[PDB]
Amino acid sequence: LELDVHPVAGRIGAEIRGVKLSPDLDAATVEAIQAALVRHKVIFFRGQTHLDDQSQEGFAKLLGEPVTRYLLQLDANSWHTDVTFVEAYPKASILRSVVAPASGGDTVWANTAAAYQELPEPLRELADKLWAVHSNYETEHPVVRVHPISGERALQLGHFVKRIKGYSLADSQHLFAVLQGHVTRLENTVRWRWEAGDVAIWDNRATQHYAVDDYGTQPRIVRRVTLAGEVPVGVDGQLSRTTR
Amino acid sequence: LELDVHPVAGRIGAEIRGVKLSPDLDAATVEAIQAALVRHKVIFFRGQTHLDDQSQEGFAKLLGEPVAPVVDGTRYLLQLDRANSWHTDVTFVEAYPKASILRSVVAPASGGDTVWANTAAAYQELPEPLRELADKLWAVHSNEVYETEHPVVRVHPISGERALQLGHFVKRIKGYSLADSQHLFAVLQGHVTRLENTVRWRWEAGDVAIWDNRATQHYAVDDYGTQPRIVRRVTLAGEVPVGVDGQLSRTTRK
Amino acid sequence: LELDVHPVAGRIGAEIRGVKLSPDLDAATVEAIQAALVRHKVIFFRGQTHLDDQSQEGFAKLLGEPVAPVVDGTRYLLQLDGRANSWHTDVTFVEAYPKASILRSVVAPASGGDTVWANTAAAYQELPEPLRELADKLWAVHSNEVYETEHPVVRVHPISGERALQLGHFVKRIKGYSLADSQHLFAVLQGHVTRLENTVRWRWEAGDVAIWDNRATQHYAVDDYGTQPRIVRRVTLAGEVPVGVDGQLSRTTRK
Amino acid sequence: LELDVHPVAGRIGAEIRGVKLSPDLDAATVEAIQAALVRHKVIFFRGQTHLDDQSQEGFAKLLGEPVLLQLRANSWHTDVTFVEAYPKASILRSVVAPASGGDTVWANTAAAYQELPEPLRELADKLWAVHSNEYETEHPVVRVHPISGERALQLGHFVKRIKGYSLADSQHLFAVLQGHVTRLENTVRWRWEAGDVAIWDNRATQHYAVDDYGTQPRIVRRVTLAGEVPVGVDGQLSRTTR
Ligand code: NA
Ligand code: NA
Ligand code: NA
Ligand code: NA
Repeated sequence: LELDVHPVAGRIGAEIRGVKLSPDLDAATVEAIQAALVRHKVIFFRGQTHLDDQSQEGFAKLLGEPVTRYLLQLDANSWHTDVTFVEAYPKASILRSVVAPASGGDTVWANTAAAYQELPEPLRELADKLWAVHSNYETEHPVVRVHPISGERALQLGHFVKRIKGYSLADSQHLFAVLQGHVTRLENTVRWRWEAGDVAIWDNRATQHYAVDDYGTQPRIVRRVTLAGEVPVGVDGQLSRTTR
Repeated sequence: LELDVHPVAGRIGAEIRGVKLSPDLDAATVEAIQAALVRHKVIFFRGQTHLDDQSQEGFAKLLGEPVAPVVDGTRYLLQLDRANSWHTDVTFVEAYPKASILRSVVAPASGGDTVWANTAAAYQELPEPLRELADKLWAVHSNEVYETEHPVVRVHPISGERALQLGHFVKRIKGYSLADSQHLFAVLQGHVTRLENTVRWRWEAGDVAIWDNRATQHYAVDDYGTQPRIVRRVTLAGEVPVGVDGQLSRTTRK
Repeated sequence: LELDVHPVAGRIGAEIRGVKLSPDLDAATVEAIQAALVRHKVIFFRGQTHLDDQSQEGFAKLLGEPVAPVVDGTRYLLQLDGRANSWHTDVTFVEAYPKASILRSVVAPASGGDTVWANTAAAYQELPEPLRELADKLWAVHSNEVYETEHPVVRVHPISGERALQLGHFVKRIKGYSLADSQHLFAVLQGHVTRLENTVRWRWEAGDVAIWDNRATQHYAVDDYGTQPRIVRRVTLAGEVPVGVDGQLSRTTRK
Repeated sequence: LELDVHPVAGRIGAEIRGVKLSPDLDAATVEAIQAALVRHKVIFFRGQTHLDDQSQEGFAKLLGEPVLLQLRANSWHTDVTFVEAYPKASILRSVVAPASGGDTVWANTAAAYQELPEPLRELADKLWAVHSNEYETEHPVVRVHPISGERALQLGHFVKRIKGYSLADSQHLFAVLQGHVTRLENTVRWRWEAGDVAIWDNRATQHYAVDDYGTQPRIVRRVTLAGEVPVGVDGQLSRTTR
């Protein structure tokens, strides 16, 4: 099954046409969606005007286990991967625009697998060995996560990082600056301008995101379902662990 | 005259609909375009598939004085076919361009975007003590050899808006150690490229962008691999920048 | 009264010879020591092998009001025997932090164990004027993380009138700036503090005593001596609430 | 031979007592000085007022091949690293020493390497840098010392960039590794008196001359010894490019 997929930026993001999202999509469409999600890191569905607080939650149930019973209304201008201060942080979120500012209000995603891949080999090798402490609850995650479906390596960083374990503060700051700077390099990002009825789904294991706070008092309302994820595994196979 | 203007991001950029760019636009249209340009910093016209090399050039002349190896059949049109580094155009000279008019001839199916940053918005968000510091700084800009000393803050000659004048031609902040120069640049340039002060455009063949080079920087995203990307540009002559205290930029070398 | 004063580095630090520190030092000598302290920021007295715990505490009371688990047989003497290898001004997470310490070497490593002081008045004075003007307007939050205090980045010294940067490792953030801006501005200003020309390094021998003006210095204890014993004993003197260039006072915001 | 050696800082520097430097020192003494030089990275001889330019150079010829120059250098560097075979050592004598100020600081770039966490040493072992006098040379960031085998960071102010990285990454990586070099624990500061002589191993140090003495006269006289092309951890050699 080939969906009608239209890449949005060169290294991340794709719009999927011809699909009305619903709790009654079959296992095949769910699978082609999950595959697009893995390949493109964030996928977009426009015109899901037909969709409702309950029909979104039951679409979401098809992709994983939510963490209406689960649909959260939001009514975040810092680069982050969702909830990384816990061990088994979410694998994905499904986000629907309900009220969209007429100007401003965009979201940007970064591809943390592309960010890893473009590092020179010596720097990849260092990242492979690093651990970082994330806090809001404190958890140690490897800086490089091996993705449990695709096998792709991805940088696990973002604003919940308090320090790189084993380094002085100065060194921690520099090493984080280098690696996070590859994540947010423009080439690794896609920016989406929302219209009501849009739906984005992103793979939280291989992205970061940032909500642009340029819309002043214009109302902006989105509704999110977050899917439960796995404990990350590093390149050497060690698992993330909570510490505080 | 009110053009059909649609802001693209919150702090920068606007698409103008209902206008067919040409050398024959009337005074009211040209004035409203110039006003939108100063207000929005970068403006976009989609669907200009009628606009050819000569017409793009004749249109550009309604906005200013084009400056110049050019596209055949023109005197000023430059072909670009990468600039993935934040900059303000040609700031290593004293009277750098005021504007460019850029048309998409061939646009990659995925990737190829351009981002602009509003350097007036970036100035305005600085805490007051940092604004006051920025108002006193001068920076050396270079192509390395031309070098020019510009004020860090330029007072726009039409709007009076203050704008940071930085980007990748900056060699150093004058009068500071190297370490200090790097830190102060990082702070001020960092405000320029903050996402909130930026607009990203995804090109389609026939799109035209026009930007105010006095109050922007821009960056061409190099994410499109070998997909052809061909754009053609006319650059318009600008003025010698004036700082907050009235002092003028000056070339200091070759 | 003119002491026998020998500058150690060009911009900070001076050894004072011919003086035996004690609780009975006369007022003219004490006054001259106070002046030398303000001028030189850290002063050094070698060969004070007669000084014992009680006589150090007694001497210390001549220069100020000691502040207080102390060494036995004293009220205020603190033993440090490890490590403070990070640039700081003492206790700046409180509002009225110490004005001075009097530190005596009891056991000094045969190699290593130095202390370095930086002149934060010299650091301020070397900033280009626009940067001095910015520094004059900044405030920083200092924290022991739990106490936090807002201090101006520039302190006007209450004796000399000299302006001095008030920074170091207790600084959590520069108030009113993003994290990234706070980091860069701290790095610039702290970097002038630790520039080598603004520093003096002392290698300790048992019976050495150093006195420093904590209002116009930072210091760093070099941790290069491994397991060699290092024991020093310190009396800290109470200080005043700092005053900024515009007259505003520091303020504690959490206690 | 056991010289009377007195370590100055914890991780670098030693004063050597009871030796009058001259062209006539015996082989046992010269060998012991060379050993102390390699161990301590910089060594100091005080009271060498009997020396003059000729005698300083005769003594220096016992340690290597000269390439006396009379001498502001307040920037951390290793000497002339913009050339491929930069000096192995210098011998520097104080002729006039300011009464206050005028110190020199050395850093031990072998200690700086050793203290890096293992993953960061492994990265450093793989990096190359371009050094320039703006003459440009590519040197490994880690040099394997040809006598002791100790690994040492080869950085300092002649570095223009770390090869293969963006400007931003090069800046940050340099800041990290150079920051370990100049960490106070890896340094020794010397206050000069006329007649003092310092000898340092330019393969495993950097130095900085403190500019705090105003217009006080400061006169030093230096003899520099020729050195070898550096070898990196993988055996590759430095190479001049421009
Ligand atoms: Na989020
Ligand atoms: Na450009
Ligand atoms: Na202290
Ligand atoms: Na030199």
